[PDB]
Amino acid sequence: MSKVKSITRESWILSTFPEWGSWLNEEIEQEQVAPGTFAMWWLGCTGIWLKSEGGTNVCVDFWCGTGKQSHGQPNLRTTPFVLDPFAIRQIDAVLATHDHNDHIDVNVAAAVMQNCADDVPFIGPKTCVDLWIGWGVPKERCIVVKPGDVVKVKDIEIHALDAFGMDDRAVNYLFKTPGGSLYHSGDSHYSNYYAKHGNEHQIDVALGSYGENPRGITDKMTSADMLRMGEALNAKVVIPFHHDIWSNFQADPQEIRVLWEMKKDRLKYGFKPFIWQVGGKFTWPLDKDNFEYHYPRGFD
Amino acid sequence: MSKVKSITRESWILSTFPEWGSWLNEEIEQEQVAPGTFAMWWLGCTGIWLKSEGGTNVCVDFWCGTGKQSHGQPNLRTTPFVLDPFAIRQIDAVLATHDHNDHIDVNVAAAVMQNCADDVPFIGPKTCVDLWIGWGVPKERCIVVKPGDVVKVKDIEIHALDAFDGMDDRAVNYLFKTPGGSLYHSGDSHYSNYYAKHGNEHQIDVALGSYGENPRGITDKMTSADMLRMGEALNAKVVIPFHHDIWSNFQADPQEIRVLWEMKKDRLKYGFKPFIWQVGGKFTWPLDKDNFEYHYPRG
Amino acid sequence: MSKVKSITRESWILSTFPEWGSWLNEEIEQEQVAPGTFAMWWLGCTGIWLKSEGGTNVCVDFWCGTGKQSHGKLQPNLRTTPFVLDPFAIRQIDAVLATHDHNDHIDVNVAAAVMQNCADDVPFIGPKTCVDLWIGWGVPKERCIVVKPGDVVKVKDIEIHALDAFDRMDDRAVNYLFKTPGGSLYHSGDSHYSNYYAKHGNEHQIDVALGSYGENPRGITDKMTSADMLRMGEALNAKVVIPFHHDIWSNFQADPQEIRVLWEMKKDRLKYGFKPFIWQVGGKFTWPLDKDNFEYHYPRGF
Amino acid sequence: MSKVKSITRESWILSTFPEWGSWLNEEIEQEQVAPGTFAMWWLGCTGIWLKSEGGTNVCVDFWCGTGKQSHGNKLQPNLRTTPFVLDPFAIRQIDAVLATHDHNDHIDVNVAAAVMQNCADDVPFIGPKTCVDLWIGWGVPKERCIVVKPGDVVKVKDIEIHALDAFDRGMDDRAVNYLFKTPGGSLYHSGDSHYSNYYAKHGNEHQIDVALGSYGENPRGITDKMTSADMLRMGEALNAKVVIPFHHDIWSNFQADPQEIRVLWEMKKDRLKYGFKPFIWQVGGKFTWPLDKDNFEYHYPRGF
Amino acid sequence: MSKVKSITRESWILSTFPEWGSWLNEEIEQEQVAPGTFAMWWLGCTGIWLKSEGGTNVCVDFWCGTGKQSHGKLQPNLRTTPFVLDPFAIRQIDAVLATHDHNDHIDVNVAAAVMQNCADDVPFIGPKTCVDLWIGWGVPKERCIVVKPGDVVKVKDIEIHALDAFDRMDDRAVNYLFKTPGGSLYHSGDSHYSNYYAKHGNEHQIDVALGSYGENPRGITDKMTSADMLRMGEALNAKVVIPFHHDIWSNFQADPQEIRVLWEMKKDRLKYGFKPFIWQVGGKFTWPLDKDNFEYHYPRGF
Amino acid sequence: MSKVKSITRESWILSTFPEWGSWLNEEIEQEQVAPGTFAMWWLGCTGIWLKSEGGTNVCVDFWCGTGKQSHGLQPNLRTTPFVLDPFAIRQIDAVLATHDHNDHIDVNVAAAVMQNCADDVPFIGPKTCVDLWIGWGVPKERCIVVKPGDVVKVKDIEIHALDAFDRTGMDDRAVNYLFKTPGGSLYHSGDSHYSNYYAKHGNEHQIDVALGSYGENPRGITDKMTSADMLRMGEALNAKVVIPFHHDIWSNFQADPQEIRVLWEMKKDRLKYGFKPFIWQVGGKFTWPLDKDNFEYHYPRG
Repeated sequence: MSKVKSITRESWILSTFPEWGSWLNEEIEQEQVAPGTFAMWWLGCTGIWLKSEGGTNVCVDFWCGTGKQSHGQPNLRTTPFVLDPFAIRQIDAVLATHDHNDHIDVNVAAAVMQNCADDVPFIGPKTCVDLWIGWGVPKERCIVVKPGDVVKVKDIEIHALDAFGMDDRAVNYLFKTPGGSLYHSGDSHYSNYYAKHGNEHQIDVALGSYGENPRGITDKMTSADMLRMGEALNAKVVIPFHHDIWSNFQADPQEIRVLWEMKKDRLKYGFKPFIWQVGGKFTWPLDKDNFEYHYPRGFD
Repeated sequence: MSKVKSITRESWILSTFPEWGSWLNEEIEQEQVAPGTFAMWWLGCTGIWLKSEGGTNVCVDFWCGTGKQSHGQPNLRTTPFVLDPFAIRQIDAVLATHDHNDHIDVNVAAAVMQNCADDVPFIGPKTCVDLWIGWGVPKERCIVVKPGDVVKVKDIEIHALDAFDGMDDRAVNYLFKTPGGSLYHSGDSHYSNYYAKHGNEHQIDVALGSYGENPRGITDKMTSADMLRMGEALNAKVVIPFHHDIWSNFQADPQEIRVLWEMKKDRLKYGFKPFIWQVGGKFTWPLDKDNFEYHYPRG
Repeated sequence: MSKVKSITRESWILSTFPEWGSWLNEEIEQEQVAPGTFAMWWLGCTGIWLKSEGGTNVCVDFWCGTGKQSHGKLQPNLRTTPFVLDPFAIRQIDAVLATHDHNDHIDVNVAAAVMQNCADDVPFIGPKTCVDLWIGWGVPKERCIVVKPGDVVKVKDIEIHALDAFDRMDDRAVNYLFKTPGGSLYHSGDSHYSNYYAKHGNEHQIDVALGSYGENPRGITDKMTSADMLRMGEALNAKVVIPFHHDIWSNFQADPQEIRVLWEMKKDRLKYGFKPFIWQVGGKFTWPLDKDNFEYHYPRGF
Repeated sequence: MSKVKSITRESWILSTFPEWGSWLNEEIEQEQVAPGTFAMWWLGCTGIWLKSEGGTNVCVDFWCGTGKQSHGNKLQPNLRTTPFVLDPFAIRQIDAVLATHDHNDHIDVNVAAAVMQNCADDVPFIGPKTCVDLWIGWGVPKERCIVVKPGDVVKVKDIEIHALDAFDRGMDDRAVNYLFKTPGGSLYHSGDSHYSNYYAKHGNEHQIDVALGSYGENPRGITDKMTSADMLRMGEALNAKVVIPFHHDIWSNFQADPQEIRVLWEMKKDRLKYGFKPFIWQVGGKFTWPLDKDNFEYHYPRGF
Repeated sequence: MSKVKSITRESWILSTFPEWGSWLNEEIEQEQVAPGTFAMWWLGCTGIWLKSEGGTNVCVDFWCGTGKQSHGKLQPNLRTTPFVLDPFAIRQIDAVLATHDHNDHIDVNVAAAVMQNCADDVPFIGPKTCVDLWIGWGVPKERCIVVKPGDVVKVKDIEIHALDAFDRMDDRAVNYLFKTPGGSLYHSGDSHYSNYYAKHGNEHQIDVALGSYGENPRGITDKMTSADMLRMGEALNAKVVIPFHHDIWSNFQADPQEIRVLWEMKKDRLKYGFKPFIWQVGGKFTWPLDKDNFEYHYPRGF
Repeated sequence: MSKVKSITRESWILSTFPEWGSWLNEEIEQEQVAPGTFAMWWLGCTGIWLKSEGGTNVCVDFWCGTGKQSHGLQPNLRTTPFVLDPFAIRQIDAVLATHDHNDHIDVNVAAAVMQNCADDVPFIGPKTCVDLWIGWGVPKERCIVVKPGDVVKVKDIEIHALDAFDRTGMDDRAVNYLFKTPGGSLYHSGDSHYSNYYAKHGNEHQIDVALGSYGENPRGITDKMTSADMLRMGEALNAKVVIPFHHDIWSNFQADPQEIRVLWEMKKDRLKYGFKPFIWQVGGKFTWPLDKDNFEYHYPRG
């Protein structure tokens, strides 16, 4: 019968996707996080897997949908899939910052629900818990959080903070590990309340939604805002994310670096920028002065 | 059933992939290429779809595989799938530069065989048709080409030139001469002085070169400096890197090409400009020749 | 009598200030704006003098106050720009405008000077909050025109379009668009960035656009970033984008080159249809003559 | 009676100027200069206030005039583009007044008047012959004046002031350069000297920490200020650790971009093994040696 | 005997030097200068060869000496440029010019070569002191033309203007302005910066300007800085500013890219009407064909 | 008799050339190389003089010819003067050549050493180079043939012969040299193209300073390494300093070494480069490890 006639569309898709298979699922599993450090992976968009030195695995904003698949905004997904949600086994908590599509996913929920411990909590704002319950997540499996709330997941202390009434909609997270803290801001705009968090907490690595806003739209932070956030949070490292995912929001992360160079001495910036790549790993504090990530080029 | 129980790995995949669905298939179909111009789309890696003013569609090196999927060379595919091969309907020729896995695809051949006219030729070197016939493509739909051969597909005249990856059976370079202009496809060739031969013998408007960051001890992709040397030798007006998008381990900054060009262009009287493309994006010769950098539509 | 004994603090101040004397007052008065063009002067902060081809003289946000003069609210805001125009030397004027009631935009001494030295013909134009200041200061209500987004005021050659302001509403602040036969000028006052710049860019033709720029202190959002300046120019579909307000406050001192560098990186990819322009206080701009200049420099002589 | 009807031109001027009021006067007075350091303030043009660790206050080239105020009709279009950061009439604590040369921009009758009325009986006026002559004429008693030639040393409380050679394009009676040696470091004030090879002489003979040079964009057909490349050559010649441009702030027609110095420095520093860094100051701003020597660019206090 | 045993130091030298041989000699002779243009060659240091459309050949500041050849003019000055032109291969010439008497500009071996090889009529034009040296070396006084600032010497279709120099006078140093039908060339010899460049720019139409460039050692001023190179271009109202002299001495090694970088920062703000141009020794320049190239490269062949 | 008639072409040449005379010859023998260091000089092209802490003198690929001297066949003209006089060489311990190409071997240098130096100084190179040396008259007994793998000890300098790299067996024609001294090592690649086997040399040996043949390739020619290649070689060799040479000698191959620096500034952090580039000048000195961080060389200024 030959191959050019026995092959169907379904047979191609289901043997090719996701792009990375379970390579990163395995890498995360095999990672031994040294004392005094923490490890994290960029999962696309605002998705971050976080692993403390105690071995605690935390997943925040992991999204596995796509953009426009037909003509029937031109938002097309420009990043591949680095992590297979259905290959996830070890997990200690699933988190969401807000209920916007790019941040919360049914497939991630379904995957965890089928394959993981009947004990893994789904942590998010009221509207996210609402959205989870509707997909079939039991209410007892959910932890509703609002600004001020502190959730202890093993050695990872999760602080829910203000995002920019709205206490139902969105939160920012500060992940306190024994090796360092991670600030995750979701799809938030720039707010002066970043400075409040910088005054009340020690923040090491800060993540913020970067992207090129189309004419007449403001949904992402600019290159200048990225630096203002780093200054306000008193961070040591500022990493842009979210700029990877959408065709129409395609942005140059180098803008952040160039402005940083111009402003760092005059404004006494106490942080460095760092340009990540999707699927890539970051280790605090080992990678803090690196500036630019590159994938493993080969073992050799 | 709740969605956390009904959804499986397989249904999620069939719902999400390819990422772009048929969006680009539809855009390529709707594209009215104006006289004196040609349109093309970057399909990932060295994959190029070309459409001339006469509506002639051509697909070169369209690869739909992936890199490593498990730990059981750490090459991971870093490019999403912008085109659905099984959505292809209008096509006049399928082309391959060489037999290397990243340039010839069974699923693409299967898709064209199932959905397109029994008139569409499969053009490539001897090693390529051997794979095609082996997969079940009729020997009658394949055309074997070697350096020097010229094939006519509607208004697009395809010139098979020397490749720089015995040899002649394995790999060729293509020069697609349309009425609107010409395109040079170098596949995965290394740098060669014989680019000067092509630039001397042929009018070359746009040129594509395999670009990437070579790992320590490996030479497989052209450097930023070689990209500009290729442009000079081919006497092109636009130089566009490709291939740098696909493999994680070869991740390269195409801005190096621009920076070197800014330093060298006046001194060396460069007749071309560099262009930084994005996968899934369109390029129109000659309208986009001075754009320097591609941005996706913003809406 | 010796000079070290005859000189008093008041005698020094009265012969030195304002720094430029009536130099700019003279230059503006004698400037003959060519047909098909308009002339413009930066008066510090967001203060702008505009002169049409028909000789219409319009003044916006002219501020003549200063910052802190002693240690004893909180903020160490010190005026870092000299006084380029003498308000009490203003003679030929057609309209006096203000974007909002904020300190740096509405001035008692400028109003007083106009009342004492200019024609009773000259209208004071601004939002409800601004006229409430003017009336309470001594400007008669018949001289004032209250404006809102949508309102159009014709002053001889110049047509003034009051548009939506994005200060943080309609009683508090307005943006201005000045239509002259030579071209248009967008004055955004002290507005933060908003998407409605695109609205104004769609409905109106905008040639030159001014935006409040500055280096925001930690935990403050009061001025626009260098990136926002480029977004404003894109949304307004302007041909020239010019920062201002970054001159006036010590603690808001910014680098206008930041805008140029970001522009160079973006211009091709984003297809920017405008150029940035770095201006200097007391300086002149002539649309469209100076649109491709990039940077202003004061007259050098010789 | 309404404000509009009562306010005059004089009442506005007298309640607005000088722009900074007495803010900087108070800051200087309150400033506690740490041992091993010296504090310093840019007063505009080439005006420098210097305060040593022992509390000694020194005022150099302080100028409180302005440029053109009207047209009239030949002359250059010089408009003062710097505000007034310091009120001369609010000066109380001072140990010495100095001038580099007799030029209009470097010596001020109103500053002299203010000091004579408000300050101590024994505060000296240090300068070359011609500045002393000018001072004496204004009514400054001559017993309060100290004439200095290149070579002379004047010990004012805590600060050893060395009078050195100044440069044009005779001279000893017209202009001098100052090297201020404090227990916390040394300051080289070159006034409005054009570049000269004898900067190497002062660099060889003296330890110089901070160097100030008159920078500016010279108009076509004029050479009055030093270029950007000149500024770096001065730093190398003086063997300084910090090089700060001044004088570029004051005149509209001499508007210069200080970043020009930084860029050239980045191009030349390693090849020529420069032992200094440039520093871009702002008028009214404080500098502290050696704490700020690596800062590159000044910014005014921002607050919260 | 074998090659290893027979070869002498002196024979090798004669076989090897000058480096370029007669390559540039042949190139200059064969050069068909198009109407409305002029050709130019950099001979090293301040040495220039000019050729008008009529075929008139003029040679300025050609010097064939070298620096220190041993340890034992008391500092390490090594010649860092090869010899691109052989003076003892020169045939056609219509004038020999020198700007001043200092060792690096006037040369005995060149003067001798023109007398021995080149035809009669050929004048030696220079200031008073250079004439004393030519006569002192054995050039007939009938062949020497003494020039002061203000003198005009016509050499076929080339009109030579002797202007003021700015070394360290009138008898000692002159600057030249060469007027050809194709264009003009300003040659400033070894002059430092002066305000009188503006005088020449007002009175004459200057196309190409050459100035002595170099990195001044500590405590020495002998060459112009990159910034002064730009001030000269502005003063002369040139269209093209080309640095020379920076090639010759090891201790003066300079980066002409400084001129370009400073130009990119000032061009717009200061409205420069010229372009910088980085040449290479032995290189050719064609006004106005090359005025926008920015940088020179030697021919590459193939 | 006049000085103008006495002078001949020969008198000029034999008094002016070589340009540097014996300046560098004296400096080399004067040099006191410190313990834990090595010093080296750039003799033009790929010519390197290396001097150990023990006073061992090594001379690699010293060339003293020139390019084209007449038109009547690429236009390759020598753009570098002569810094070292071969006939002033006295103290020498070994003479080395990497391959038999014209630009890397010289009869006059061989002749000079034969005549003026000790009778036990070996001539080291691949067999194609000794065939040339014997053919010129050097006794076969004083010649050491090398292949990749061979190690030759010359005092405290351990000389490793490694694989050289041609594009399109070869061990007869070309080798690469790794010079191991007690104070550090030096990798000299000769005129090799880029190769993957630089990584083999990097893993097996400890390499401090690396030298690569740089230059601008003409259209349709691949003879020199690109700027990007220079960086790749540094990474492969695991070097700490990467220095380009060869780019100096030919007019047609004129290149800008700053490209290597700029590309390095873009790549260094992303790729974790353990080396940094160094721009040398011909005749200059390099001291490892003292000058490893200098980035750019400048000639002594005095």
